[PDB]
Amino acid sequence: GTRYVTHKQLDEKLKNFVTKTEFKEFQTVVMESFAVQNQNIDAQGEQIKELQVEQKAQGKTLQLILEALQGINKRLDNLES
Amino acid sequence: GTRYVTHKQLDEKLKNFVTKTEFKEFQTVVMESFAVQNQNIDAQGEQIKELQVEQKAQGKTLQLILEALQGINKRLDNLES
Amino acid sequence: TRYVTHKQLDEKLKNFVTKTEFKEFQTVVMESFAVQNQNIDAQGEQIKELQVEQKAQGKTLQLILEALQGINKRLDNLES
Repeated sequence: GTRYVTHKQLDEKLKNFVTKTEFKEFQTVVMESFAVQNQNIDAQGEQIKELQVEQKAQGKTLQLILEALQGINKRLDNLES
Repeated sequence: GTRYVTHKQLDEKLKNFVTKTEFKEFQTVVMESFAVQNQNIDAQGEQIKELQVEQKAQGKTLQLILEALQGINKRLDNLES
Repeated sequence: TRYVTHKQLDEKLKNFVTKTEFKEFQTVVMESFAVQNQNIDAQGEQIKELQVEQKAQGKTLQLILEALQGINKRLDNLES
């Protein structure tokens, strides 16, 4: 086994290398991990979009209120001294 | 013996394979990175929840204002006959 | 035999992951984390935007509440 590699020497060498079995096993764990986190990230993006629309709606309502207050103040001043 | 692998050819061939050490290091950094992301994603989830509560709270305030404005307008209608 | 043939070696290494396969996956994982960071940063910005808008509107709402107080007083004067 001095010039060429023997089966015992190869097996011994291969003890320190990664098998396809181990590699693929880990790949599935990683892919499923990204899947669950990304699903959470997407769900939160959805909640944000929902908040954004309501925030604009509220800003619209507020603007209306500010106008109404101006009208109320004009009517009050109209009856004032 | 020309059909056999020499020690040098084995070493060269193994240059293109992964050691358990390299793989374990990668696994750890990856799983550990997912942990960090979990912290980040959950933190934003909590920030979103707080935005939701505040938006709902302010929405209620807006409705109270809307109710107030109508009562005012009626008191003004009565004053203006 | 007891010596490894070129073919036997090839056959055996087929059950081990190649450096190229591994490197490809590693790059894919790291770039995927990069994308998550991209989206997390973007959503963080949207969150900050909403936080800023809410604080602002919160201020205005309180002012409005006060304004209604002064309006009710003016009305009471005109009626009560």
